Amino acid sequence: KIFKNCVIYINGYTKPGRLQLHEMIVLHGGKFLHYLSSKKTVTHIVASNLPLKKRIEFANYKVVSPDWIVDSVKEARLLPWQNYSLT
Repeated sequence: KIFKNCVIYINGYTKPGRLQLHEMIVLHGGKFLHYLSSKKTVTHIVASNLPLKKRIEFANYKVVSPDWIVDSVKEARLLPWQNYSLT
């Protein structure tokens, strides 16, 4: 349960796909959102890249590549989000 206390919102197209990532998230203790509510709930946003508008919309969120999830799972430990930050 490496993703305990993580609440993840996936934005845009990703590899692996959102459904596969959602499985990995809930399989390892975390939650995901279908709708980006606010920073009250969301702990991390996952995205492959960010058009300027999204870089503005998601400023001061932790925005990380999907590798963060994949790599943390393979290592069986929560890797530092900063290593995978887009910004």
